[PDB]
Amino acid sequence: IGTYRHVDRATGQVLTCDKCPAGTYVSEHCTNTSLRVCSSCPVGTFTRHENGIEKCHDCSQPCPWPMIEKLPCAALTDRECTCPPGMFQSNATCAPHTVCPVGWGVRKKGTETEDVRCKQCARGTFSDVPSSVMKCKAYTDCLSQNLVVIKPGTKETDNVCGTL
Amino acid sequence: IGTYRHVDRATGQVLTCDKCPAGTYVSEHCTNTSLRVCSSCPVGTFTRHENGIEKCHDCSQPCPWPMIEKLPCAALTDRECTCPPGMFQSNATCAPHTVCPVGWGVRKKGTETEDVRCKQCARGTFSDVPSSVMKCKAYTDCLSQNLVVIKPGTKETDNVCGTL
Repeated sequence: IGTYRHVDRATGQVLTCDKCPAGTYVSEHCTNTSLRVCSSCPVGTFTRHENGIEKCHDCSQPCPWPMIEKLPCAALTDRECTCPPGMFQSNATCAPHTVCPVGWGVRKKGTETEDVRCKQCARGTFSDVPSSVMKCKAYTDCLSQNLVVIKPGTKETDNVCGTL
Repeated sequence: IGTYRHVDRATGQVLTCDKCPAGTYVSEHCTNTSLRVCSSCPVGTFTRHENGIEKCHDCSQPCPWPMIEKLPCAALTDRECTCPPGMFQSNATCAPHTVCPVGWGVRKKGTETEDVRCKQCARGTFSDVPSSVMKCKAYTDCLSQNLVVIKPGTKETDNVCGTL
């Protein structure tokens, strides 16, 4: 664990104290006859690193709705805000991901910062349900089924498999 | 930040959740539509690493007197006990460092785990005060003083400097 220099109030001695670990702050500096004492950051506050400071940092303001916390305000971390799952950040706030319609599928997964990116199902694949998550699905392989295609698929529906 | 797998109670889905940072524990696991929620370790408890666990570890028992804390019980660390400054650990407890008598000096600084190690002052050095900390001190250089030695030093006293 690292150290820091401190000027001792009563004697003017410059001491080398031990740092306090992340999550605590120095509640009493060392002196020439005693170790520094660390205390844990009070609720509302944090320190991210081993430090020599006498108060913990205040955590940021609560997340503005509909945003939620992906990290809490805890001893070691400020809160960290995010658009909840299924939404992404645009400018001010959060907006629901695009829903890829039937006949389209996700090409790029939506994130907390970017929207879903849809593409038309390519030939041989289909998507039969609106979804901001699912990808185009390959047709059932009628060949390796011992069957043949009774009815072709579309970008929206699987091909239908059978015989005669 | 790392992840862990969790079996979702209601659906049996095996999800990949985000870990909770050191100092917190997982107070709600992720599900397919919501992020895991971390809470900070309650007073008395700790976690040292980013983790997926549902309770923090209990801190060890208070330090047995005359031992004191060199780390507190805080969110990120169990308490850690030490013999206070000026004492070192031997077996059961703490014992005061050796005091090097006049005519001796510290050869090796005492620690929380080992005692001071004294040596007789070597020629040209002296120590005039009992101390578990101070080293033998070189005589005042009467030459580079423009003076001469009126009275030789001993292992206990400086040489005395003057003229005629």
